[PDB]
Amino acid sequence: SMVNSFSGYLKLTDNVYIKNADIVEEAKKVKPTVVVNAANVYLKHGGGVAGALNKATNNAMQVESDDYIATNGPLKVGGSCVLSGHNLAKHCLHVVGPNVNKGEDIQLLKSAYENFNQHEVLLAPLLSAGIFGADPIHSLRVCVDTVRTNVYLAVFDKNLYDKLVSSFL
Ligand SMILES: O=C(O)[C@@H]1CCC[C@@H]1c1cccc2[nH]ncc12
Repeated sequence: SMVNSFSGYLKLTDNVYIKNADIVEEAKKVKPTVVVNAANVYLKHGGGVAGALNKATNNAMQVESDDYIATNGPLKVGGSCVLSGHNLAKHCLHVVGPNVNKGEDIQLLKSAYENFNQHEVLLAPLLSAGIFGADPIHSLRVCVDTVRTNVYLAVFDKNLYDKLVSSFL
């Protein structure tokens, strides 16, 4: 009964909010209906956000994900799937942003964010940021220009959070 209890976010637009927070700790506190994972097409949750979310589930997310890939095959870059949220959320929306460190087309970042519009409210990281190699300022731009549903962005590093907020407007 205290689900989606987001607290302390700064409003960027009518529907995009941001906080300097650890997304795993935020998921455990606010009990969101949906937490977004920064996934790859094989749902191999090794590093960055995906490795942290999987570790918090004691590898249950990876076991479920490997079964999903055995049944369905890999996702597309820009695509997503809904799986269990385990101890983090009702659901995990695994979204595949382009990985610039693999030379993937940054133009697929808009298609990746469009997955968010299928959910009324989400706790999310910035897609294609961090270990995926895209400029986080650009990822925030594409997020605010694409997502229309209510998205709560968790940015771990205070210094990156300050750069994103300070430069947004
Ligand atoms: O080699 C990698 O980068 C990892 C290791 C496990 C397989 C995975 C992978 C293979 C091919 C394409 C990929 N795109 N995002 C991940 C990915």
